[PDB]
Amino acid sequence: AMLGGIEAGGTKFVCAVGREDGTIIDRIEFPTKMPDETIEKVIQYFSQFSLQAIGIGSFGPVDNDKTSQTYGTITATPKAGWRHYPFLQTVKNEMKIPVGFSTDVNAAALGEFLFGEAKGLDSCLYITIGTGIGAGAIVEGRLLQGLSHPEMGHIYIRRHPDDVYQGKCPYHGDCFEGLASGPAIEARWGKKAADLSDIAQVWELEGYYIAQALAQYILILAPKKIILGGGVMQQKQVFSYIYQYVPKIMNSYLDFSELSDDISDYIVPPRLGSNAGIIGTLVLAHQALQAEAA
Amino acid sequence: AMLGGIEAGGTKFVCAVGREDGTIIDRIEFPTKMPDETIEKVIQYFSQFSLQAIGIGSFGPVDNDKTSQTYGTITATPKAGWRHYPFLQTVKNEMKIPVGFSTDVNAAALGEFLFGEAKGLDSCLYITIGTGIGAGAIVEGRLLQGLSHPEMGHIYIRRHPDDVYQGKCPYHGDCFEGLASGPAIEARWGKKAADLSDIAQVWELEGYYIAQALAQYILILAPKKIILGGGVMQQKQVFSYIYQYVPKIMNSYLDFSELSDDISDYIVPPRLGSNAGIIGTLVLAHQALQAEAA
Ligand SMILES: Nc1ncnc2c1ncn2[C@@H]1O[C@H](COP(=O)(O)OP(=O)(O)O)[C@@H](O)[C@H]1O
Ligand SMILES: Nc1ncnc2c1ncn2[C@@H]1O[C@H](COP(=O)(O)OP(=O)(O)O)[C@@H](O)[C@H]1O
Ligand SMILES: OC[C@H]1O[C@](O)(CO)[C@@H](O)[C@@H]1O
Ligand SMILES: OC[C@H]1O[C@](O)(CO)[C@@H](O)[C@@H]1O
Ligand SMILES: [Zn+2]
Ligand SMILES: [Zn+2]
Repeated sequence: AMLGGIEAGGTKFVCAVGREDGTIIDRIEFPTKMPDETIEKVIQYFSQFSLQAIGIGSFGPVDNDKTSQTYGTITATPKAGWRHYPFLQTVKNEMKIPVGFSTDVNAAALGEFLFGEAKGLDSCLYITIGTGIGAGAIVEGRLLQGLSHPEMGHIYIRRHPDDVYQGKCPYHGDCFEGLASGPAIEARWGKKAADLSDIAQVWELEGYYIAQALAQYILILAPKKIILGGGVMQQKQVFSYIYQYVPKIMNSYLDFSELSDDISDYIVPPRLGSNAGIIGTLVLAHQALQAEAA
Repeated sequence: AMLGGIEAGGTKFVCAVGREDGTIIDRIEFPTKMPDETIEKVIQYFSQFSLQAIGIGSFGPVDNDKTSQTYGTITATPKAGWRHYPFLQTVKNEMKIPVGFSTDVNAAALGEFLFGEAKGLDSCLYITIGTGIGAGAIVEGRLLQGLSHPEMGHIYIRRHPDDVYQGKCPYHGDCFEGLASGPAIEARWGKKAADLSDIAQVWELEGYYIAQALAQYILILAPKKIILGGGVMQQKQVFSYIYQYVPKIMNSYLDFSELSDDISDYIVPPRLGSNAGIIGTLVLAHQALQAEAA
C-alpha cells in the first residue's frame, strides 16, 4: 500500500515514498531547475517503487480548482519555466496513477491535522515562514479553497515605527512576507538569519510582525490551533515574543484561554518538525486514491 | 409552516414572522432596553402567531459554540444588562419550540446565500458597515465558526497618512471599525454620515479603508462573492472607490476576473437590501426546526 509525495519548492524538490499513516519509507531531494528535467528526475526516482498514488504540494500561487482547465499548474512565479507548466498533468501522464495536488502549506496543514498538533480538532492553520510566507487552513476537516487557495503571506500588516526597511516583496513591497520572510530579515539586517541568532532586536521585530499577522487570522478565521513552521521559526525565541504581542494587539476583545493564559498551547511549532509538508503530500496521495475508488 | 426571527441590535430589535422561502409575513420593531423587558416585548409579539421555530441573529461577540455552557449569550458588550444574559435560553423556555442562534451578520450571510447575490455559490462573505463593522462567512455551504465566530471588523488596517483621527473603537482605537464605522465617520468629520453625502473626500477615505480590509479578507478567505450592507453603504458612491482601490492594493498578485475587470460583480450590495439579516433569521429558524426533526 505505498504512496508517493513531491514537495515542490523553489530551491529544491523533495520526493518521498511512504504509507497513509504518515511513515516515510524513503526520500530523495534535488535542486529545482527547469521543469522538464526536474520532473524527469521525479519520475526516475518513483520508477523504483510500486506506487498506488502520488500527492504534489507545490509552491504557488497555483490553480487548485479541480474544475479549471489550468488545474494543477503554478499560475504565478518569477522562476524560469514554471508558470503554466502542466505539472499535475505531466505527472499523471507518466505515472498513470491518481495524483492529488495542493499548495505546499496546505500539505503541511494536512500533515499536522492528521498526525500532529491538530490531530483530534476540526480546524487548524499552518503557517510557514521561510523564503516566503504562506498558510493553509482546515475548516470543518477540509482544506480551505475559495476563489483561490489563500495567500495569507501578502496581507499588509502595520509597520513598526522604528523599521525603515522598504520590504522584499516584488508585488507589494511591505506586505507581511515582504517584512518578515527569511530574505527580508537578511536584506534588512545585512547578515543571514541563522547568524542573527543573538541579536534580540531582530527577533522582537520578527515576532511583532508575526503577532500582527496572527491577530488578523484569528479575527478572520479563528482557527482552533495555529502551527508555525519554516526556516525562520527554527529561532524558537520568536515564539516568546509572539506570545507577548498577540494579547496586547487583541486587547482582550475575544475571551478565550487560547488567546491569553494558554496561548503557548495555541500557537505552537509543528509536531512533525520539518516534515509536515512531505508527510502531508502522502495524505494528498491517499485522498486522490480514495477519490478514484469512489 | 410559520417561522419567527429576531434581529437583536444594540439600538433596536426587529422581530418578524415569515416562511422558509424568505417571505416576510409581518414585522415589528422596538428600542433595545434592558433584556427582561426587551425579551418580554418579543414574546408578546410572537404570542399572536403559531410558530414552529425561531431564529436569533444577535449583535456580538456571542458564544456560538453549541457545546458551550454559555451558548446563546452575548459575551461582551458595554450595553447595560446584555452581557451574559441567557438570551437563547429565555426564548427557548418561553416559546417551547426550537430556536436557532447566530450573529446578526451570519444571519445576513445566510439570507444572501439562499436568496440573494450568493444564491448558487458555495461561499460568500457578508460585511455590514454601520454602528459597528462585522462580517459573516459561508464556506462550503456552512457558516464559518472556529474557536469563535469571526470578528472581522477589528482587524488593524493601515491608516491613511492624511487622516489624523485616533479611532472610535474602545478596545483597539484605530482598527477597521474604529476608522470606518458610521460613528467613526461622524466623530472624524463633525457631522452625521447621511449629511456628508456631497463631500467626496469622506467617501474616498471610507472606500480606501474598506478596500484595505477587503484585500485582507480576499487573501485569507478568498470568498466567491462579497456583499456589503449597513447604513454607511447606503452611500452607493463608496462602491466606486472600493472598485478602484482593491486592485491597486492587490497589485495583480491573484489573477481572477473577480478581482479586476468584473470586480463590480464580485463586491456588491445585498439583493435583499436592508432585510438580509431578518430574512436570514428565518433561515436560522428553519435550520433549528430541521435539526429537531433529525
Ligand atoms: N536555522 C535557521 N534559523 C533562521 N533562519 C533560517 C534557518 N535555516 C534557514 N533559515 C532562513 O529561512 C529561509 C529558508 O526557508 P525554508 O522554510 O528553510 O525553505 P524554503 O522557504 O526555501 O523552502 C532563508 O531566508 C534562510 O536564511
Ligand atoms: N442613509 C445613510 N447614509 C450614510 N450613513 C447612514 C445612513 N443611515 C444611517 N447611517 C449611519 O450608519 C450608522 C448606522 O448603521 P446601521 O446598519 O444603519 O444600524 P446599526 O449598526 O445601529 O444596527 C450610523 O452611524 C449612521 O450615521
Ligand atoms: O512556499 C511559501 C509560500 O510562498 C508562496 O509561494 C507565495 O508567497 C505561497 O504560494 C507559498 O505557500
Ligand atoms: O453588528 C455589527 C458588528 O458589530 C459587533 O457587535 C462588534 O463590532 C459584531 O459582533 C457585529 O457583527
Ligand atoms: Zn506581497
Ligand atoms: Zn476594534
